[PDB]
Amino acid sequence: YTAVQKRGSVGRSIDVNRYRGYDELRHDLARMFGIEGQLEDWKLVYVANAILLVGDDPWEEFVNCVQSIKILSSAEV
Repeated sequence: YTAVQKRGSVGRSIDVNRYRGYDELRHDLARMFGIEGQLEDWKLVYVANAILLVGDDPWEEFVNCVQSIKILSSAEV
């Protein structure tokens, strides 16, 4: 299972394989942190220890590589 953290919010743990792909994951995470509809452009990043943007890799490699997920503000990057 995989930590997701967002500053000022209590963190959550998800099992990424419960998703078909990135579109399901963005929605579900947006809802969970009471920011519905604000993750289509706030950055959704994950960590391999380099920090990368979620969505570039193939899904299948992503689920096998991801250790942590964060939701970063424009200000935290």
